Amino acid sequence: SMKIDVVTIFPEYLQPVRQSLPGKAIDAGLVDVAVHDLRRWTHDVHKSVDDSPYGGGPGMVMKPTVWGDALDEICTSETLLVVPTPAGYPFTQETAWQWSTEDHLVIACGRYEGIDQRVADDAATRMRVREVSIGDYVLNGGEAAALVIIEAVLRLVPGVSLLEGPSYTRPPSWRGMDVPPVLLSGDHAKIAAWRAEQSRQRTIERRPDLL
Amino acid sequence: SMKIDVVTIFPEYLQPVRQSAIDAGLVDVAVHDLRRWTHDVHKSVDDSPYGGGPGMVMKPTVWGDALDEICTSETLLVVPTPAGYPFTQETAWQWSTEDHLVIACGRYEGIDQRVADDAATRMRVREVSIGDYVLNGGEAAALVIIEAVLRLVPGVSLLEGPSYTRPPSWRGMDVPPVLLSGDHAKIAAWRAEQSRQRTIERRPDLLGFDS
Ligand SMILES: OB(O)c1ccc2cc[nH]c2c1
Ligand SMILES: OB(O)c1ccc2cc[nH]c2c1
Repeated sequence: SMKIDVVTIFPEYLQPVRQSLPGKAIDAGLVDVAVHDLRRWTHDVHKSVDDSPYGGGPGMVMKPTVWGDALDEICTSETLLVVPTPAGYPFTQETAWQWSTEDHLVIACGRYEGIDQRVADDAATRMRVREVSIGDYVLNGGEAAALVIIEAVLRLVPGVSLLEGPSYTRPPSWRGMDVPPVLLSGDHAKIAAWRAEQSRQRTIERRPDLL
Repeated sequence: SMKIDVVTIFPEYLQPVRQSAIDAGLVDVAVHDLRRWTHDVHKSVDDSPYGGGPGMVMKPTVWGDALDEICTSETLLVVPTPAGYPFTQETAWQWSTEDHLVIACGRYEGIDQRVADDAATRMRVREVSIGDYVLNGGEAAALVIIEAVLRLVPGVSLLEGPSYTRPPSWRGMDVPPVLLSGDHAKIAAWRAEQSRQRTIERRPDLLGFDS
């Protein structure tokens, strides 16, 4: 039902998620995740994936000729091409819900100072392209962002406001701290009102932006 | 010199962290199986929630014993959660000069709140969200935090605009001519404008605008 292809110079980084897929979902053909080494599409004996930036500056830029060949082979007209980058649109739960009904995601993982912009611009003339940031911080490359996106999207695939407040379980008293007595009261309308107020307080303290 | 301890019921999920820094040896990262601290033959770590609700909650008893052994009063205890304070670049800079991080990874519907409250009587505790989306547990968040922090350890605003490298013409698409001009002032000005242009389109909040 959904195919995900990931392209990276560090394919071992994605082995965790591959193994973590439920066997029943793979057997039922609901999901398939494949990982590809970008160096398969290099042109030279030194397997070069990067080169110096035009206009000067620090670091290196990933080569358009290598990426163009990789995406030509892996993508089709139905592909949603996902490019993690700290300069992207924000990736949120709404994004995850939208992508959860797609037939084919391809995730292009960059390194160094990113991928030559002509790769995305060319791809966008024949498929849908989405440059996205998973948060306001800088990573070394796109692989950890790909793990986050794969997890958040696939858990919404059929088969595979305010902040939530505190949770409790047994025992009822632990290291001098008792579970809030209202949760043991059997008054379920009161419990719901108590949880709402805990959620309001936590949102004011930790995420005033949400209000 | 930093030490990072990660506690989880899925230690195998943390092996992408062998993308080193660790090789250099200024940082040490160790992964611990929470089930090591259980006592029953079935190694139970979870129980149904007080007050009702779907799912299960991780028991405080097992976590308390694990953290007793791993943490000291100097530890910064990090707890990934969708209900946390935001983890940002500023957070990453702050944590980059810490001697000891311990990252407690939850599963199910999270960890009994008394674990963090008890720990806070002895050490500094930080509940944090890496972004506005829901994962299946804290492990992918741990990987994101480790990468954002370690790249800042000594010895290791606006959005970045587009980058380019050779060849100067590819598939009929040209690198912006100013980047080939060798005029540092004109290049700096073009780049500044591309960045502010990308920021208003993708992240207007960074410049104090709606949405
Ligand atoms: O911070 B991140 O979202 C991110 C994503 C992709 C690349 C490529 C090179 N650095 C990157 C950082
Ligand atoms: O979305 B996340 O930031 C996150 C973090 C921890 C847990 C534990 C259970 N679900 C979780 C989700």
